[PDB]
Amino acid sequence: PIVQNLQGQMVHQCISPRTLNAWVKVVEEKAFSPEVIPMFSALSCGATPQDLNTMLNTVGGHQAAMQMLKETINEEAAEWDRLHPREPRGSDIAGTTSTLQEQIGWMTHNPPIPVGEIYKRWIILGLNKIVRMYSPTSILDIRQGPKEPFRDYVDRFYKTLRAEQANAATETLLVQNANPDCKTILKALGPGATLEEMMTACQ
Amino acid sequence: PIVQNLQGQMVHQCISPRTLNAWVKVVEEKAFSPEVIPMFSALSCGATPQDLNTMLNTVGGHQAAMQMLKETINEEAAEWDRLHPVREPRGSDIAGTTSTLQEQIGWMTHNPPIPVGEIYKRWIILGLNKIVRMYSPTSILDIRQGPKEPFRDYVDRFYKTLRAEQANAATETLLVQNANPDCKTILKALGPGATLEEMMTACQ
Amino acid sequence: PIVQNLQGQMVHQCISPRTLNAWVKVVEEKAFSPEVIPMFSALSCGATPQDLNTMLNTVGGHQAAMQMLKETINEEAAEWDRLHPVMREPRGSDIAGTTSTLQEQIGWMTHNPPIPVGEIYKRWIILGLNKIVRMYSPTSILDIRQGPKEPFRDYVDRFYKTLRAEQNAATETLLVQNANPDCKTILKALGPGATLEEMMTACQ
Amino acid sequence: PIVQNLQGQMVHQCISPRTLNAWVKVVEEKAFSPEVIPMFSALSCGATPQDLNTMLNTVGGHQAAMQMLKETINEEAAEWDRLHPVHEPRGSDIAGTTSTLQEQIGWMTHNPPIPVGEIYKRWIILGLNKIVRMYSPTSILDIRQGPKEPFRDYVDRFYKTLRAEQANAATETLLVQNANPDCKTILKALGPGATLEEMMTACQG
Amino acid sequence: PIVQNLQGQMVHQCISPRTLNAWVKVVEEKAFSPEVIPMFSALSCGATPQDLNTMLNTVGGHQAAMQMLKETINEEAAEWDRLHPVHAGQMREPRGSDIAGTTSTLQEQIGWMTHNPPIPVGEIYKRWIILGLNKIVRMYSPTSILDIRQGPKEPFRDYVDRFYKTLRAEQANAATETLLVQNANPDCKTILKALGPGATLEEMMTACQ
Amino acid sequence: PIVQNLQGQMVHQCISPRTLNAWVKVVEEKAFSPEVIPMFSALSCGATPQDLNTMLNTVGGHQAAMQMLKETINEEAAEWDRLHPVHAGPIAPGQMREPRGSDIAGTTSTLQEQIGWMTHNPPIPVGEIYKRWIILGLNKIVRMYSPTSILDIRQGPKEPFRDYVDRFYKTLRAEQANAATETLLVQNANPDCKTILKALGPGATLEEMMTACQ
Ligand SMILES: NC(=O)c1cc(-c2cccnc2[C@H](Cc2cc(F)cc(F)c2)NC(=O)Cn2nc(C(F)(F)F)c3c2C(F)(F)[C@@H]2C[C@H]32)ccc1F
Ligand SMILES: NC(=O)c1cc(-c2cccnc2[C@H](Cc2cc(F)cc(F)c2)NC(=O)Cn2nc(C(F)(F)F)c3c2C(F)(F)[C@@H]2C[C@H]32)ccc1F
Ligand SMILES: NC(=O)c1cc(-c2cccnc2[C@H](Cc2cc(F)cc(F)c2)NC(=O)Cn2nc(C(F)(F)F)c3c2C(F)(F)[C@@H]2C[C@H]32)ccc1F
Ligand SMILES: NC(=O)c1cc(-c2cccnc2[C@H](Cc2cc(F)cc(F)c2)NC(=O)Cn2nc(C(F)(F)F)c3c2C(F)(F)[C@@H]2C[C@H]32)ccc1F
Ligand SMILES: NC(=O)c1cc(-c2cccnc2[C@H](Cc2cc(F)cc(F)c2)NC(=O)Cn2nc(C(F)(F)F)c3c2C(F)(F)[C@@H]2C[C@H]32)ccc1F
Ligand SMILES: NC(=O)c1cc(-c2cccnc2[C@H](Cc2cc(F)cc(F)c2)NC(=O)Cn2nc(C(F)(F)F)c3c2C(F)(F)[C@@H]2C[C@H]32)ccc1F
Repeated sequence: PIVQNLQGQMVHQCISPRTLNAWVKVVEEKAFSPEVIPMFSALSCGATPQDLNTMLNTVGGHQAAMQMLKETINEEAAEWDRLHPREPRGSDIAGTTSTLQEQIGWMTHNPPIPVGEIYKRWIILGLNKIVRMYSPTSILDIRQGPKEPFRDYVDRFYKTLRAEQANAATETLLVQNANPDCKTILKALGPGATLEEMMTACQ
Repeated sequence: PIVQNLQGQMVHQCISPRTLNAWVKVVEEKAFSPEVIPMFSALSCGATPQDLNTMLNTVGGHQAAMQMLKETINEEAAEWDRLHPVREPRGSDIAGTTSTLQEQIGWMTHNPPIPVGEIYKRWIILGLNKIVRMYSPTSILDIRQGPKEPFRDYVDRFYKTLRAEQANAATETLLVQNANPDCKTILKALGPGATLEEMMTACQ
Repeated sequence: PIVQNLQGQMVHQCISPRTLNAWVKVVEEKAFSPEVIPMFSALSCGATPQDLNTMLNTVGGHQAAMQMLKETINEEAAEWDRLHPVMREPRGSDIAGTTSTLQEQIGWMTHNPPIPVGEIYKRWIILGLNKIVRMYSPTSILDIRQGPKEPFRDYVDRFYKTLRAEQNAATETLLVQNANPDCKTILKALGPGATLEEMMTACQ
Repeated sequence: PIVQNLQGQMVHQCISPRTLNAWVKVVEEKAFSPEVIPMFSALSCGATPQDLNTMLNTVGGHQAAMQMLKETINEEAAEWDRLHPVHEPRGSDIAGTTSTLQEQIGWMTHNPPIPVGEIYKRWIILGLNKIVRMYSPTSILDIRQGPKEPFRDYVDRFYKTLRAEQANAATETLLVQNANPDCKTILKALGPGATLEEMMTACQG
Repeated sequence: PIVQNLQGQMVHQCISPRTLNAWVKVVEEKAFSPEVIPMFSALSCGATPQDLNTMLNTVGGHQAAMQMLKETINEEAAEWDRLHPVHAGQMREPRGSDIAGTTSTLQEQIGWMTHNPPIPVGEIYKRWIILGLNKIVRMYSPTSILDIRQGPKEPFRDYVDRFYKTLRAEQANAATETLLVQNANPDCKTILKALGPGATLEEMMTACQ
Repeated sequence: PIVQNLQGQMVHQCISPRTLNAWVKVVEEKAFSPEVIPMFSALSCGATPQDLNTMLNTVGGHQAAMQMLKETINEEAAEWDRLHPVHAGPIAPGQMREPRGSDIAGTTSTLQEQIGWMTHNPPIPVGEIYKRWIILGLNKIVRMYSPTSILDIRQGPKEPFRDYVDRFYKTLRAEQANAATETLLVQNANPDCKTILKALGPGATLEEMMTACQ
């Protein structure tokens, strides 16, 4: 990673072992749950492309999703080569034809060229694709059970939505696919009600 | 976040991995108990508005409450935009939706300082309080002492429940009104205007 | 807290997650055993009043003891308003943290002459916590007596443990008085005025 | 390791206990999976040859793999002596058998820097690549999708095995071949020059 | 504790939350096992007497041993008040109650330690605490070095493990060597005598295996 | 131990709690496997003779092994006295005194004396010299705790060649604490894998021998 010294000078700090193990464990547990994308963005704060490639390589398993991310990176890197015809190229930003010297030289410059933050965008885009492919249920099938507390139903509704679109139609659909015991109370509250009101009434 | 450099300067650091994992595991265990409101504000020390979003996004599950927090933030930002007509920040800039980290750091380091990180944290704590209310099913009214329960355990449930609902003398009269008659009479034995130390020591 | 800057100064730092989690685990384990008091002191080293309120809000359960601590604080604070009448001078609610900003709290702690509103607030909290240690220990030193075969070490351990919550030569008289008659005679064979080492070595 | 002081001056520091324990627990758990190479390279950032030997020694078990690594180290060291004769370090110096920590630090901090830490790590990673191919239970040519295996679960085993062999366009040509006849037909139907995204979307059933 | 500033000045710091829980968990486990002394001296590295009191007050249970430690402190402090009588631009002569932290402030404790003629009121107090802790290790010792005999099947290594384990809690010598050979089970004891004198523990554990 | 200050100065630091607990857990679990030796040297990186004794003392159990290390230290110490006799006469001004074996072992030396020796220029690394003696004794302890010998490591009926070479070099790792190890490795292979190794030929890499039997 690249952090600033006590002398206010951007230097290349080594990737911390706590961040390495944290990222591997996140994938081992959450396994592409929507919160893995923010956890990757935060654990890769100011990371050179070499560091991003190291974090992705330590991912144990899920190799199918990794090739899909690799293809997404390849597509985005080529698009960078078109919109921007020394200048960094898509291969330099992805860490394939760039040295750590070149990556640091691009990041610690005035004006800077954040080859690490650009690469993190490409990674987050492909990772967002992986969360949609991994979403087991569609929002059209999230329907409140007979004895399911309304909080638990909304817990599944907005998680499924956070993975699919990784909209007032969600408001109509949430009531439309709700238990009748609660659906009557939801119509009682009337249109345009705070989610706090809906869940307070169906308690 | 924006911390204190050795030279007294306000420099921007990365969010700690330990602080990330701590916040995630706190929701996994305490699960919107009242004890999460101080834990969030303590792990969000000097946080930029962007750093606050990152923390709330790493929350695993409970995605119902998180939408409730979104709507709370959207309501508080509209009151900010109303009470500040038309570079001073607006509510979208405070919540980090239409602001960059450069802009957020700018407002936080200016003299005079506009603490957009602390103003956003204020709204978040509001929505988090409304969440703790909801995760408290039993109202303060239904907390009554069973005759086979000590008075210490009854006041425990009374003030733990009120802790969520509050986010007063009538609350103390409800503490006496909802006691088992074995100790309730001993509460009227002490009379009004007494310390909880005496109110618990006597019935013990 | 307010730690010493490595430039020889005094700068405000954020409350460590390790410090918070250590305090939460102490209450979840020892649960107001007397050893909880010195652990709170060490974990609140140079803490601002705001940092102290955060350590108390994170306490899981025991809310009956917490409201008691609030009343103790509201007592010690009204006391400061009395015998201290009148950067602005700190009042009782300023030291407690209910009407003082973190900047004002830092101002008093880093002033010269320094107004230690952090250590003052810590004294008020420690007193009420001592009331909790005494209340959570209904067993008195008078009822502590040695059983038939209970080793002398097992009886002395319970003796000074109960005495530690209640907080002296009267403890030495009560220690021998409440021993079982088999060892009590051996202690008299040692003679009056004996060390605890000798009193336990004899009754081995 | 040779870190950078907060005053900018590169300085030597002791190996972190967490860095050591992490490396041991990596081999205790992943045990020479393909992801063991990048974890070693990350935890050995800026390490000295002495520090590299300490990491490889704390490995409990897998001694056959470790001796195989040792022989790979000697082979690469014999080449370094021929291609780069010391009129200057030699192979044993970079390996850490005839050099001191002061000599290593001197090479790693010099106007003309001889990075014996990264050179030794290069040889170690090569031998560690051999261990991953050896511990690889199956070849990429023996991975075939079952009639009841979802196309995703088969692609997972495919690229997991491929990361072991390859320490490549022919990998995509083999993926379609070793599939169940149902999804295999749909893949040829999607047309060559497709994305794994589309190849999996078309076989969700 | 009194640590070194990055500049190089002796400055005071808070007791580490990690060092605190380290000491409490050592008592909860080893429970005055012989290795409790070294852990205390290490965790109290450069600690003020106030910090030394904090460590000794956070121990869970064992309150009887604590009063015995307090008595051992009072004895060593009174002897300090004897060997160094208080005489009435430097620091005042510390009395034993100051070294223990009963009648001294943190500023005074730091003043003695951070002074050109250093008065280490932390290391002297730590010597008193170590002396009283060694007493507690003897009391918690269940068996004596004279009652440690090799069981008929018990291997020699297992016997020598218990021998020096108990001796480490007692002493806190060639007669211990003879006591080791002589308390062994008879077959091995004859082998030890068959080795003769001038035997390293490596040799007498190698032959009797 | 002795660390390197931000201002570029060899200063003294307190032994780390995490470093201590890690060393205790290593002995509690691995318990004198040959990988405990490098873990000790790394955890005792630049440690004073005082810190070295603090680590060895906190070892719970194995007190018989610890006494064997103690006696091995005394042997190396008297040897240090033989080749480095302490000379009489008052210590030259500005120079450190001459250390003896008990000084290096920490029995008759203060922390400031150890610090002055290590941070001097020329530096006398009493910590590293003591560590050498400690490692030499720990090496004997690994040889004693070695269950079997390298000459008795013999491959089972269907035991794969890899599982046999693991036990082979593991045991040799304790004994050493050579081309004859090649003959000793081939000789003990079960008759199945034994023939395949002989068919390969001499001067064959371990990768070749293992890939062959497979
Ligand atoms: N265009 C490219 O080639 C390319 C190259 C790298 C690059 C460079 C240096 C070092 N590391 C890498 C990447 C980083 C990475 C990326 C990603 F999107 C997902 C990941 F997990 C890891 N990692 C590998 O290349 C390892 N790897 N190897 C294989 C193989 F098929 F060969 F077995 C497979 C991977 C796998 F993980 F990427 C996919 C399972 C399939 C960066 C971006 C690029 F665009
Ligand atoms: N007005 C807005 O939109 C809005 C946008 C952000 C913003 C910007 C950039 C990056 N992150 C965010 C937020 C941060 C956040 C806030 C919060 F209060 C609770 C949280 F947990 C997380 N996070 C998401 O927007 C993700 N998200 N997405 C969905 C959806 F339903 F769409 F799937 C759901 C979330 C969910 F987590 F917030 C709630 C489950 C429902 C800030 C404040 C705003 F006002
Ligand atoms: N006079 C006051 O109010 C008062 C306010 C604070 C203050 C200010 C800012 C932030 N935090 C606080 C306190 C800190 C605290 C103190 C204490 F002694 C024990 C504790 F545990 C926590 N904590 C709360 O205010 C939360 N709180 N809320 C309720 C309620 F009844 F409302 F539900 C209950 C608490 C509860 F925990 F303190 C008691 C269960 C009852 C300081 C001192 C004061 F004098
Ligand atoms: N030219 C050499 O010999 C040589 C020497 C070292 C060297 C120097 C100082 C300190 N450490 C070492 C190595 C480091 C190491 C390397 C490696 F590739 C795998 C590892 F795990 C460890 N470690 C040992 O030598 C210990 N060791 N000992 C034996 C024995 F057979 F003797 F028991 C066995 C080992 C074993 F681990 F290497 C193999 C099981 C067989 C460096 C590179 C060289 F080229
Ligand atoms: N001569 C003294 O007075 C004296 C005073 C302290 C002192 C000062 C400030 C703060 N703390 C202390 C001591 C520190 C301590 C010492 C020790 F050796 C063992 C320990 F564990 C703790 N500890 C207490 O004061 C608490 N304490 N209280 C009682 C009581 F019986 F009164 F309830 C009991 C203790 C108990 F733990 F020490 C013994 C069980 C009995 C230092 C040394 C002195 F010489
Ligand atoms: N020549 C010496 O005496 C001698 C003294 C120390 C010394 C000095 C100060 C502080 N610590 C020590 C040593 C350090 C140590 C060494 C070692 F090799 C193994 C270890 F684990 C620990 N440790 C003890 O003295 C504790 N100790 N005590 C006994 C007893 F027998 F008395 F019970 C036993 C030990 C035991 F652990 F060393 C052996 C079980 C037997 C240094 C080197 C020397 F040469």
